[PDB]
Amino acid sequence: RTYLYRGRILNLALEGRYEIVEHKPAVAVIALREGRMLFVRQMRPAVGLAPLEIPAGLIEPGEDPLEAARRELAEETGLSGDLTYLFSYFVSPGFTDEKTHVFLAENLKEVEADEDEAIEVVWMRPEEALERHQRGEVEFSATGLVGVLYYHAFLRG
Amino acid sequence: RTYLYRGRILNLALEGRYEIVEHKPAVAVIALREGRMLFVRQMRPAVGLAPLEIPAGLIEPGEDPLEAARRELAEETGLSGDLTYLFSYFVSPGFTDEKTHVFLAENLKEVEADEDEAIEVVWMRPEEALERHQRGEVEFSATGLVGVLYYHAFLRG
Ligand SMILES: Nc1ncnc2c1ncn2[C@@H]1O[C@H](COP(=O)(O)OP(=O)(O)OC[C@H]2O[C@H](O)[C@H](O)[C@@H]2O)[C@@H](O)[C@H]1O
Ligand SMILES: Nc1ncnc2c1ncn2[C@@H]1O[C@H](COP(=O)(O)OP(=O)(O)OC[C@H]2O[C@H](O)[C@H](O)[C@@H]2O)[C@@H](O)[C@H]1O
Repeated sequence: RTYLYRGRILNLALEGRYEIVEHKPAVAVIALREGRMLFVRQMRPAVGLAPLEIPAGLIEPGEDPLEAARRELAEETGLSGDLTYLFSYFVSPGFTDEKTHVFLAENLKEVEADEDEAIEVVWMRPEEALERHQRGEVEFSATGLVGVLYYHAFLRG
Repeated sequence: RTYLYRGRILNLALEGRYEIVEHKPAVAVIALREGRMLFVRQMRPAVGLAPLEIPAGLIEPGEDPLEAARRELAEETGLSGDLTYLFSYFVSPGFTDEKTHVFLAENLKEVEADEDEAIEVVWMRPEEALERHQRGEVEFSATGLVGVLYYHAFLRG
């Protein structure tokens, strides 16, 4: 593996014929409350739009997935809760090693009453999010879709 | 946006402080038959392992998502069917613009009876795939997890 670029959140490498993008692991948090799922939106320069995502972030040096999940939920929404590890997935194993760990957040509590408004909190019924996407009103990130699908599969009971 | 690298399947660009990876759009096909979902595995150099995925590929010049989905299913399994567009998602909007279009494949038929064995066809019950992942026996790609979650949510009926 030869390196063409070493950066902030990623490294571009070449492994023979394969173009590989090394990337820090990430976490995502699925939170449901009274029928509404906690979605978030922020302008994403990579796509030039703000897709419907769920609280997510990169794992910091020294912390594990669980700790990153707790911190992410807190920084984005000022909330904490009972977190349970659900599953993990490689975002696109064909070119990047980015791995995402997904957690479920229950019994949410306020720990902080973001002042910069960098992240838009969008509480919405998953059925409504799916409906809007099917209509072409909003785009989904992998985490947003996973949250929607996970809800319909196991959280209606 | 300034370019640091222009390659085969991706381009590495810099947009101020943001590191952006431009990538060709992709498709994924969810196929269920008698309780089993059509999963596939292939060694992925980016991760050094073969995660559990569903038939997927990059859209070729001149074709749309539907055509790419049909071709991908055919090349990987020698099968064709009634395809229905389900939804789309950005694999990781924080750094890449890769967008994946997901389709459902029904009433599968054999059109070709891959000789190189580059892709391993793994027919498996989604409940079993989820179980194995929870046990740490196999890793999921975003497409594999989406297929599993989609099944549990809408295909058990
Ligand atoms: N990292 C890479 N760099 C250069 N060429 C590559 C790479 N990965 C695959 N290829 C080449 O591109 C061609 C195939 O692209 P697609 O087969 O159509 O396939 P694929 O890699 O299967 O899947 C697309 C989607 O699923 C995965 O999540 C992947 O990350 C992508 O988003 C192949 O001949 C192969 O030679
Ligand atoms: N493309 C980028 N290049 C450089 N720095 C970036 C980029 N995107 C975000 N950052 C910086 O990295 C820091 C934050 O990383 P995380 O906030 O933790 O966040 P995030 O981008 O939200 O989400 C992680 C996961 O969700 C998305 O699918 C994303 O693609 C990633 O997989 C921020 O201060 C921001 O300045």
